[PDB]
Amino acid sequence: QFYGYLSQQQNMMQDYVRTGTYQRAILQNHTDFKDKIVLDVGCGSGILSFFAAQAGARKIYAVEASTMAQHAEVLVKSNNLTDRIVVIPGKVEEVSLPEQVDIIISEPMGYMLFNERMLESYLHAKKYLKPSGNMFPTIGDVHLAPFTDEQLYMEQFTKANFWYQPSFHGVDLSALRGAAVDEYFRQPVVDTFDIRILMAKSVKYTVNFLEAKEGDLHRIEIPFKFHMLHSGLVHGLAFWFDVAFIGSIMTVWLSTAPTEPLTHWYQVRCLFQSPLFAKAGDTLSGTCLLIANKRQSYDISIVAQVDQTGSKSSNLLDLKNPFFRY
Amino acid sequence: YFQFYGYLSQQQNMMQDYVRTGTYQRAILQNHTDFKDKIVLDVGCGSGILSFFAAQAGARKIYAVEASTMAQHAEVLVKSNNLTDRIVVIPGKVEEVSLPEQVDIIISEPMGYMLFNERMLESYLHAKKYLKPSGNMFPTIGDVHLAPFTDEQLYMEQFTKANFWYQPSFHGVDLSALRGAAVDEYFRQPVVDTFDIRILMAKSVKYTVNFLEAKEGDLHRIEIPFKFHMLHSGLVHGLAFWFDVAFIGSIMTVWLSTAPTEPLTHWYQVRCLFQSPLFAKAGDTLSGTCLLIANKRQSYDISIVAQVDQTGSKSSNLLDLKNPFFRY
Ligand SMILES: CCc1ccncc1CNCCCCSC[C@H]1O[C@@H](n2ccc3c(N)ncnc32)[C@H](O)[C@@H]1O
Ligand SMILES: CCc1ccncc1CNCCCCSC[C@H]1O[C@@H](n2ccc3c(N)ncnc32)[C@H](O)[C@@H]1O
Repeated sequence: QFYGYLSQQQNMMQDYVRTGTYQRAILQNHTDFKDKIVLDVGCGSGILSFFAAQAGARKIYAVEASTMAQHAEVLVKSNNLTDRIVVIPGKVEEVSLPEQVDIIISEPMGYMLFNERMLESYLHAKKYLKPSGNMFPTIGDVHLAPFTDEQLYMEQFTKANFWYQPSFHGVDLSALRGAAVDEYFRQPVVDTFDIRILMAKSVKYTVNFLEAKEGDLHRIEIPFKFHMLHSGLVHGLAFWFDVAFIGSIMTVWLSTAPTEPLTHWYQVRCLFQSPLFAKAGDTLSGTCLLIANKRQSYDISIVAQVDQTGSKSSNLLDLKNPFFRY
Repeated sequence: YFQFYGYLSQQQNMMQDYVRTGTYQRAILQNHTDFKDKIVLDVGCGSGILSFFAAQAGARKIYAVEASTMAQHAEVLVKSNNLTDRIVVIPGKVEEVSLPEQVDIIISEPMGYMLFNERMLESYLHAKKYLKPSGNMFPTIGDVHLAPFTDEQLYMEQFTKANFWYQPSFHGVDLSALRGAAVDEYFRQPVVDTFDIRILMAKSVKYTVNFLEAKEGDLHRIEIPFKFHMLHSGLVHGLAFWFDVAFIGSIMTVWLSTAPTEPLTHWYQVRCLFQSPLFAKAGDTLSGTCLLIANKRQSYDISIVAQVDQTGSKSSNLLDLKNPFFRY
């Protein structure tokens, strides 16, 4: 229902970097839309389907599982486009298209790209794509980089140490302190930061939406080896994402990087249980394993070590309970 | 819900409300004779804090019932506080568990926004199947207060939002057909924040639920009639709601107030705007009905009808306590 509120649709429609970038990607690639058949997966209010119609699309199937499909239908009648935009209420996995499409368009990106698991519906929809058909967005780049943030690490313990007291109104809470720390460290942090907390150049993990299958997103293994630019304590990994619309005329990027004006995706940070001392020139190696979970999110398993010392840390986070710290 | 209250962070958030936790402890300890050597039921005990207060008051036995995974953390604190002989955590819904015996007193903190939100009072009232005749409830009564308010800033903040949907060319697209649906959605949102008491245009009307007498089914449909003698002239933008609970013990009555004349709590106050404000004069009477109907989303469909009796000026709103506006 969350996406079923006009207020929620307004917040994303009003977001210029999101909505304006999609319009630019589509209108500046008019040859990928001029007289084509289009699928808009999770169209919400239908704004992306209108942009395709502005670019000259012959037919646009606009699929929406929420009751927003009803409001999208009103906008298409109201905009005199019932001949070119057909709104199909229901799940993209369960509806019927009358024909194969030239191009699929969607805004399925969650926090850290993968959160909400909508990329699975986007990829599922390629059963409707013509061989040599296009995907907008075409690729997603997930960037991860080690960060130092003593204050963000220490505040976990400030919060958890609420339980480390022998007489909260006469009650010894101290037996729960360990569980409270564990629960706080299992929360990915959604907020932004100064790029100078980054201790190494990002590693990039690329999903090619033309090639990737639905099941590819159930388990995402991101090996990393960071060459440390700075000496300090590594508190965790920072995550962001770019997507590219690779059209016939040009590639348009939507970036959520900390070097770009802040978006409503912010960036995501996952703390280590224990920070790792690295000197500039050291290598920090390990694996980030994203495992799709039953709460339309991911279990995040990180293991990392400073190769030169053998110092090792890990964390297990659930992207379903993020801490909005902004 | 059985997830949300399942987080230690959420338990810490609530325990850290000192007015909430301190008033509960004061109600129980200053009424220790209502607990001493008695059998207690704590409905939805979370971390177990009210069961500990009952144990401090000298309760012989306390059944602490909890549906969420928080039940396991409560059992850890009962062992670490050496009260295994006094507090018995019973995992599950108070509707579906068996207790070995009837209780002298039920305790709970089941109050949501506007008292009724989250519909936990139904489980609190259900629990009375376990209450001995001449058993007590803590809290014993809930007083819902409503008063008409004026707030032009608040009214316009919300029209500033809906008028997004009046645009006939948003990136070339005509949104105006949805203007009506947007206004209704935005004005369905109860506003959760505090305010200065000088925005109130009349003395509050009080609606009293007696938890000793009420039946679970009584909370499916709640009809609150009101008649305000207006003390100021101006635009009524809606009704402000708050609530007190009273712990009516054998030694004293202790009140927990979320009144705007009182220290702020995590309950704040709740305002239900009218789509069109009502002009009234000092001395006019503003009457009508707040009707609360229980929905499948563990909440209420709220209908408010209000009229200035002297003019026939009448206003409506439907409100969706499922989609509050947290303005604070
Ligand atoms: C906070 C991240 C963020 C930050 C900034 N700006 C935006 C965002 C959110 N980006 C989109 C994430 C993806 C969320 S779902 C997008 C749309 O798809 C619909 N749906 C859901 C399932 C489904 C299905 N199987 N078949 C068809 N439709 C389906 C939803 O009802 C919704 O309208
Ligand atoms: C901070 C004050 C505040 C301010 C603003 N708004 C809300 C609040 C919270 N006030 C309590 C509302 C009541 C929330 S539920 C309270 C506890 O009861 C548990 N449960 C739920 C159903 C149930 C059942 N059938 N049988 C036993 N247990 C049950 C929950 O798992 C939870 O631990």
